[PDB]
Amino acid sequence: VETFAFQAEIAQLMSLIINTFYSNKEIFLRELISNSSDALDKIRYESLTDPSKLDSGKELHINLIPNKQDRTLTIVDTGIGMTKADLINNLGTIAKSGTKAFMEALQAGADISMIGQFGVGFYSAYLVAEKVTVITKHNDDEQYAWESSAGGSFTVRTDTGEPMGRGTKVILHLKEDQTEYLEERRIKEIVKKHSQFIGYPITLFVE
Ligand SMILES: O=C1OCC/C=C/CC/C=C/C(=N/OCC(=O)N2CCCCC2)Cc2c(Cl)c(O)cc(O)c21
Repeated sequence: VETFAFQAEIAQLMSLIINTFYSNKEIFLRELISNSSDALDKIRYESLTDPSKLDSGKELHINLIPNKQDRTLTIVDTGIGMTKADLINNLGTIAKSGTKAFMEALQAGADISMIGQFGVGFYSAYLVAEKVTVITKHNDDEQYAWESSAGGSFTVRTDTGEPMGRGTKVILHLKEDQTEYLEERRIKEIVKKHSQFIGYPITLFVE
């Protein structure tokens, strides 16, 4: 297991998301579904020029899996996934400009729900989660687990859990007072409100 420090501005964004008083937390689900949709668009796009990219799985979909016993909400997609370099470096690098644009916009009157307009909507997960684990598999690399409870650092390790073929699984370890996002009717409401036109099937698993 390797420990990395977030780029400073990203550590600052996560402190802001964690510490700002902001009741409209439900948007985190829209943002992560949107990220899954964008990851699915990428492998679909690349597959048109190279059909061998779907050898790791043709199905393009999103599953929502709540688990009251683990207090986890898991978003699973079969999109393009992330390499080790993606996890540690690339996405963080890309997110620098968006994080700065976002912080400035919040200075000028925007609110937290607008985060996804800046390409950094993943960090809205920390509105509801004390810890986030991401398992991912990209066609060009092995399976990895990334994890952070914020505080300025994250870790990455090889994952030898059940193999996933290709894609990303985001595991939201929910804060004690956010267990409403484990409820079936709450999840349906929010998907209906915010993610009505996503062009992949979203399956809400029940308990
Ligand atoms: O694999 C994913 O994107 C790969 C293709 C890129 C698509 C554009 C949408 C952005 C998505 C993401 N931005 O990450 C922000 C980030 O630095 N870190 C650290 C590494 C762990 C993931 C979060 C990662 C991602 C997220 Cl977050 C997701 O909820 C679903 C996903 O399928 C993917």
